Amino acid sequence: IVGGTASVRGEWPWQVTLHTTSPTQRHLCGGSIIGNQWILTAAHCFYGVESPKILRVYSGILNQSEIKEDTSFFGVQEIIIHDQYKMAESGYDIALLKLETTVNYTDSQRPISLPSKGDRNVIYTDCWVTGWGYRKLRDKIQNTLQKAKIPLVTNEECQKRYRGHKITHKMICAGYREGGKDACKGDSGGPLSCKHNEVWHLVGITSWGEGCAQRERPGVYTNVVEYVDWILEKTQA
Ligand SMILES: COC(=O)Nc1ccc(-c2ccnc([C@H](Cc3ccccc3)NC(=O)/C=C/c3cc(Cl)ccc3-n3cnnn3)c2)cc1
Ligand SMILES: *[C@@H]1O[C@H](CO)[C@@H](O)[C@H](O)[C@H]1NC(C)=O
Repeated sequence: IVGGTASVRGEWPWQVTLHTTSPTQRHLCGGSIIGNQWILTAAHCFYGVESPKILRVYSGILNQSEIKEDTSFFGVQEIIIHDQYKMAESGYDIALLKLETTVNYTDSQRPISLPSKGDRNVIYTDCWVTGWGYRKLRDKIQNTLQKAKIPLVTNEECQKRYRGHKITHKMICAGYREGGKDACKGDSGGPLSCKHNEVWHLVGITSWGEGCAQRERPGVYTNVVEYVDWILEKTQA
């Protein structure tokens, strides 16, 4: 997260850090708890992933330094990638992880609601991107989960910034026209969370952008509301 600030324990209880154990253990991507055994994340995260056996989902984590040998985690039973996915910039950048066990909800780990299909005409004005990603293009993963408040940008304005890419209605953009705050490397897969009527909704999944927090180059997120039926279909299978 560029221009982010530290989060506190229990602030983003749906946020997870997804690690790969091959060849060595490291943070791969963010994700969000959406159900008892389900994490919603980005399909692009699994490009170099051999099988679900090499993945570990860590919930209730504020600091990466808290992740050691005896740290509790959730194994992954299945990786479900949208069957139309090809590349982040062409959309369908969405995946589910079916966990090996159910998740007992606590203050440190609980699901975020999906956006309401009735809330299509909803104007979200309290949106936040979170993650352990870089603070600039050439950086390193951050120890403490970071957050940044970012405004949504219309699809029409976003399309003007990205003449070489198709910005579809299945994408949502966010960022400051004057730059400065945005997701960056290591944040993808995590949530763009909007608080509406005192309830948090998972509005976007961090997907891609041209550079990090550059002027007139908003971040591009998967528009979760456009995938509600796909998510319900796959989570009941
Ligand atoms: C010790 O462990 C480690 O060091 N771990 C560690 C270090 C680096 C990375 C990493 C590097 C590069 N890209 C990403 C992924 C893309 C990715 C590709 C393959 C697998 C996973 C993820 N893209 C983002 O995260 C976000 C991109 C992005 C998103 C928005 Cl919304 C706006 C602007 C963006 N950027 C444009 N250029 N950079 N970011 C992740 C992952 C893990
Ligand atoms: C969840 O809580 C129940 C009751 O305390 C316990 O029996 C079970 O082992 C817990 N399961 C997980 C996955 O933590």
